[PDB]
Amino acid sequence: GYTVAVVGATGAVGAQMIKMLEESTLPIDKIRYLASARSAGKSLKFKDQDITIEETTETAFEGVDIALFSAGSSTSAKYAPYAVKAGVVVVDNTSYFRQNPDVPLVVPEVNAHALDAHNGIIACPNCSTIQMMVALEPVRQKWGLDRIIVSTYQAVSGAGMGAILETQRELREVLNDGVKPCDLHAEILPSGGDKKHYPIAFNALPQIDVFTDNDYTYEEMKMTKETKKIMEDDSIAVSATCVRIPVLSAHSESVYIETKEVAPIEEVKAAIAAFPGAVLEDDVAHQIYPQAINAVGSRDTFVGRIRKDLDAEKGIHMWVVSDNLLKGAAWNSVQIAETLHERGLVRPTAELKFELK
Amino acid sequence: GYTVAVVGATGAVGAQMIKMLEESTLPIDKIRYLASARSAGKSLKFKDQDITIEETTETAFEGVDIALFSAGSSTSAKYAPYAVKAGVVVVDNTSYFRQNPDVPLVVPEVNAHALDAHNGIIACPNCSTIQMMVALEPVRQKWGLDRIIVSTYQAVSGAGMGAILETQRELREVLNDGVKPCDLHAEILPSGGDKKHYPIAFNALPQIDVFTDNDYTYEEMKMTKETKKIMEDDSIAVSATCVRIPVLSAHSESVYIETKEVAPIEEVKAAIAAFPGAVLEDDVAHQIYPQAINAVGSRDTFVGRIRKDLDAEKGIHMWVVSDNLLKGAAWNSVQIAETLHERGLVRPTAELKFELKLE
Ligand SMILES: NC(=O)c1ccc[n+]([C@@H]2O[C@H](COP(=O)([O-])OP(=O)(O)OC[C@H]3O[C@@H](n4cnc5c(N)ncnc54)[C@H](OP(=O)(O)O)[C@@H]3O)[C@@H](O)[C@H]2O)c1
Ligand SMILES: NC(=O)c1ccc[n+]([C@@H]2O[C@H](COP(=O)([O-])OP(=O)(O)OC[C@H]3O[C@@H](n4cnc5c(N)ncnc54)[C@H](OP(=O)(O)O)[C@@H]3O)[C@@H](O)[C@H]2O)c1
Ligand SMILES: O=C(O)CCCc1cccc(C(=O)O)c1C(=O)O
Ligand SMILES: O=C(O)CCCc1cccc(C(=O)O)c1C(=O)O
Ligand code: NA
Ligand code: NA
Repeated sequence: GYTVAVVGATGAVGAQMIKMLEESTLPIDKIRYLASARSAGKSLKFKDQDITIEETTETAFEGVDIALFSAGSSTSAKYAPYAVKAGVVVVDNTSYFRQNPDVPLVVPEVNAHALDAHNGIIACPNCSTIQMMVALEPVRQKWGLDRIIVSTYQAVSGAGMGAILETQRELREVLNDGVKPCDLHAEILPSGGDKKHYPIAFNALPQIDVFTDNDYTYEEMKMTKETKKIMEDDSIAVSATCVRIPVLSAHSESVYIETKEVAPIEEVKAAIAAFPGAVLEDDVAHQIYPQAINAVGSRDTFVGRIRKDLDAEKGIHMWVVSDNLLKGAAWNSVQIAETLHERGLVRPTAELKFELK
Repeated sequence: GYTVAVVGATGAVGAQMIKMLEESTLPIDKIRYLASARSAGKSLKFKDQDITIEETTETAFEGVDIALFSAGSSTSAKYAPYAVKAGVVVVDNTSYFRQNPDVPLVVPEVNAHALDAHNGIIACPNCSTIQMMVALEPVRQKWGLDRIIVSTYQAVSGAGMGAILETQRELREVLNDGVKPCDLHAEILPSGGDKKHYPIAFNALPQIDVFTDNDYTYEEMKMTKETKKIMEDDSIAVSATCVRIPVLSAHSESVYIETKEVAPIEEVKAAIAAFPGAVLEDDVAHQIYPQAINAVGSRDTFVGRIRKDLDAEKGIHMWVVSDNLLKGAAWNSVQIAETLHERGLVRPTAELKFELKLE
């Protein structure tokens, strides 16, 4: 069996990493929980076992077979390369290594083949991107993809435990104390690292992550660049608008595509239904469509509102929802680890391709 | 001055119609508040005056110059024609008359010209459509519009007072009592008239109004059909996805357009800023963009996140926000009434062009 380390075990994603590992088939002989110095020494459960949280350091990965990193880009940048040096296979939830050509960027249902040539780090994509890939890959396979326009409806847990608590506090101030939403004080959303913070309570914030030089945010650009890498097609046109709404868990997306060939809607629905990881929830006669509150806790990605554009021959609209902490993060990561296991890819990497920092 | 009736004075739009009329320049000599049998006999303020609410009837409109209808499509269907027969000019907030070729469908900044040939009923468009037209008309004027793709983020007050109360109740049960969102009981949303109801708390519901036979909802098709009528151009391709989110007031929209000619983004920003009713809130260096919570209470429509598409030469994305009860409803209606006054258009229509529904 394996020694598995969870780096960032105490955070929003870390908690779901724990749950997904507890529910995994992976043969785990030893579990280790790693975090920052301030969590080191506390106890956290794995099933019935009490695990003592350890501080994350350059020398903490000896004996580890698989390390699941969800502690922030800076933590991955600093320590993942030392984990690889120590013989670990790293599955990284952060954005840091995603565009490195030596790093596979994987959604197992779409591009598991990219795992075979790994150099010790496999990157989990952005949550918003992952669910969109699960919905669209079965369409791309049969009729191609020319372009995507997506507008997202993103849950606050994507921004971490602090953002969840900020959202809850803000809502209670409005509902219980009668504070006007525009008068609330915020410290985290829309982006912890950016200069100004705004209320999310009763709001829709069109900013996720920080702005890039082209006036799209880094979240929007991740959707663009990660799609192209995952689907191995730089020709796919992708533009995104990423919006935070007052939902704690599960991202929803209004997705428009144009296919390369006309894709009859009944066949599109069937192709999505048949695709592993995708569940068709589409029966408008009974008001059946994907819903954030229904997706919470499920590893599947739910797709509905599927319909032809009113004018564009090859245009199709749909609604895609998944739990952003599960398929969008912890489940995608555990599924990668399970796929590595299946393929006999859990083993030390001989060549070090990642500079030690 | 005028005798003005507000039909549906007691609901979510009605409260804002009252506020907008209190703050209006319209010379009002008399106010009457009309609603259903349920509210008849109750009292409601106009400024410092107590106004007794009346049941809406066939015979309620004698002496009325202007009637603002916001009581539901059936109520407009039943009583607006009798108002017109009585000599009233009706401003109707409902969908009922919007696609009637005898009825102007007006956003005053865009197509006030359509008011001149009115036949006693002027229709206010759907709230989601109105704010989109305010944002896009200045772009259309300079560079044309070939298509629109819109995904909306709609506040619950668009579904009425009941939906507001339902949303607050649900949120309190979750936040204060620890109820799981999927265990919530809903009675109204997504659509009061439809068969099944779902929680909105911590949810996003991709259904506004009921489904039509092409699998778009009526809300989505309204954005399509109303845009084409308001802009007087059937060739504009419009497809919409309309979604309810946990916001009480102000609708937000992610709007994609393709223009006919390449529209430089800095010029687009300037054209929108310069257009009456539109305010540019677009300074990403200081994280300035429209926000529902800032839009509440303002008659203006706020536009930002303006940027070219990453691939389509003539593609532009933006973010549009307005208070759905103000520019989306009560303010657009009062602004129509003020525009009718400016143009000498508040007077009886001699020829009745609308079916009377009460034999
Ligand atoms: N805000 C604080 O002052 C504070 C205090 C204690 C803990 N934290 C951690 O950070 C989060 C605070 O809210 P959040 O929204 O930021 O959490 P979050 O994004 O949901 O989770 C961040 C996770 O990354 C870990 N992490 C952060 N820096 C690290 C480092 N240098 N080395 C190894 N692991 C690291 C955290 O462990 P740690 O828990 O050890 O940080 C935590 O498990 C907590 O979940 C908690 O995990 C923060
Ligand atoms: N332009 C837009 O986008 C827009 C936006 C929102 C609403 N609207 C229109 O306005 C309507 C009402 O919206 P709301 O949000 O104010 O709804 P609401 O909060 O539910 O209020 C409904 C109003 O309609 C009145 N009413 C109901 N049945 C009636 C009847 N048989 N006769 C006379 N009055 C009656 C109610 O009176 P009681 O209190 O006596 O029941 C109340 O004043 C909607 O159905 C829609 O057509 C348009
Ligand atoms: O808004 C959301 O739904 C969450 C986005 C996830 C996220 C949050 C902070 C930092 C990073 C990052 O590693 O850059 C990432 C990421 O791209 O995975
Ligand atoms: O819910 C929203 O945010 C927008 C829908 C407003 C609305 C609600 C019920 C009935 C009608 C209607 O008159 O059909 C209308 C309308 O189109 O004005
Ligand atoms: Na302006
Ligand atoms: Na005049």
